[PDB]
Amino acid sequence: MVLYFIGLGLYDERDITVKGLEIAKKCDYVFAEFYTSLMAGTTLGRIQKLIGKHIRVLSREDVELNFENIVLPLAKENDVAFLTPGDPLVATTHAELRIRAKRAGVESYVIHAPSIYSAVGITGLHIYKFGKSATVAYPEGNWFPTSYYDVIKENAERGLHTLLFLDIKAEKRMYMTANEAMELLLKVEDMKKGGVFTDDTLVVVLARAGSLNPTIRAGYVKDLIREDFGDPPHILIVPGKLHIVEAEYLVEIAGAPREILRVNV
Amino acid sequence: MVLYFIGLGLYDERDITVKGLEIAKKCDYVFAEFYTSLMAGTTLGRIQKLIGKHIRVLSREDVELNFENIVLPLAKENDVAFLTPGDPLVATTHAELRIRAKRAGVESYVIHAPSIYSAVGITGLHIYKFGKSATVAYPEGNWFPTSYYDVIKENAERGLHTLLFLDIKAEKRMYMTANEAMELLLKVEDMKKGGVFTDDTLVVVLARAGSLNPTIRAGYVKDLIREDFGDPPHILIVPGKLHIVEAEYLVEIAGAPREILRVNV
Ligand SMILES: Nc1ncnc2c1ncn2[C@@H]1O[C@H](CSCC[C@H](N)C(=O)O)[C@@H](O)[C@H]1O
Repeated sequence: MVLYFIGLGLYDERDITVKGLEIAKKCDYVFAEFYTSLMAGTTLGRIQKLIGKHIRVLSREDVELNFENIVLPLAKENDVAFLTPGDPLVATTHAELRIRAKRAGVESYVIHAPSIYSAVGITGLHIYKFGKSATVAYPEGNWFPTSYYDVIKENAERGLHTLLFLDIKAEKRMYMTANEAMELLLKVEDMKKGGVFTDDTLVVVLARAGSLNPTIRAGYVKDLIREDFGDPPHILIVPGKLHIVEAEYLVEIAGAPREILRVNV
Repeated sequence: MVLYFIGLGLYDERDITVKGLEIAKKCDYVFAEFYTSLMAGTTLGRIQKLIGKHIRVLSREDVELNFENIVLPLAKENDVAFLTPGDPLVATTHAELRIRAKRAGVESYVIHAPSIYSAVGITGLHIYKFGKSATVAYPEGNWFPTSYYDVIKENAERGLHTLLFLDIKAEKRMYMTANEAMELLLKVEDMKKGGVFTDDTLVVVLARAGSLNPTIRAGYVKDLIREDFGDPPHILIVPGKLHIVEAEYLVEIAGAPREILRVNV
């Protein structure tokens, strides 16, 4: 007689918290969605094995349109869990699902898990210096999203870093790479011409955070735009003005050009 | 030859990930630091019991001054773990420790865990709308730091939310409460008169994130400044203009007054 929103973490089934695992193991029914993000290091089977329960996977439509018809009814007389990649309430609209739970008379609890939003700390960039975030969405038809460009501009002007979540089309198995994101940004630049994103812009790419050997790379767009960062998921970051210690880390750990060590105070 | 940076998560001994626990159990030596923050819902003893390894606690000086003399030597010929509250490398000073490892010829890997930086998603506020973050420091003597006030001003005027980490005297285990933080901000306002923080400002308090029963409250300073939010730790957020969905969550889940639907959206 309760609904748990449990995050599964960044990369594989072991990124779930012990708390989340112990609770999931005792739930009567377990649901999950895998369209908000990509866990490149595991499979449904491995997750099912770990929690020792059958997992019913829901599609975006099942959730957004029928969460209260598929999940909530069972949570009224059973302990139910709803699993999601990363943290269930980060860069998703799942928070609203707690309201549906309330109105249906179902108490809900949230169990957090490692999120890419904080995992970016592994790039060596100070977390507090990250400003507003944005998502680079695939253009479709005659529609070419550009809001993310303005976010970079606004943050950069304040000396803040910009985290760019990359698009995902789970049902089509399409995961935007940092390369594709850079290509899109260069096109927006040509259009708006704000000097925000060019071949000389310093960027940082983090691929498969959560794995033991994620790809962490820093350098100029002109040099990284055609580099292989390995399998998805990928995230792209456009740093603002760097502290010397941030630059040192990018050079030593992310292989950035040693010239960035010479910051322009 | 290997050093593992392992996050302990948000609140108690079960907030570590399954991955972190299993790796920690297999390490020859386990170190930990509790100066960047504390784990309020557990004890060193309960953490040791779960990991089944003796844990050597390091002070800020041990790490900042002697990390390469205390931890790295053992990591040269053994598998060593370095536990930290939250997500490793969110704390600004942690990143450079990976450079020390490199310099010492020691491999290092990061095992993530939930961080309050991403856990604030439980407030219903969209993660992408959070801007620069800041820490409210206790004033003392003739020193009255106020940079955090400016951070709120710059975020808010851009329509962004501001995450305020509250001061903590780790060694002394003393936590700044959201109440104390509100009183401080009102004092700074009286001095700067920027119209940034007043009795009419809408704030959100998140207490004991990670716990199954965190306190999540939203309302105007005039009404929350003397409210009891429960045991530490406390986090204070000053949201910017709200999306209606954010507001409805604050009302339905955080007990915010209906007034926010018309005044703060
Ligand atoms: N392990 C990982 N490595 C790199 N990027 C990741 C990632 N996990 C998620 N992302 C990024 O974030 C996007 C999903 S947004 C959903 C995020 C999730 N709730 C969380 O807490 O992490 C992906 O398309 C990708 O750009």
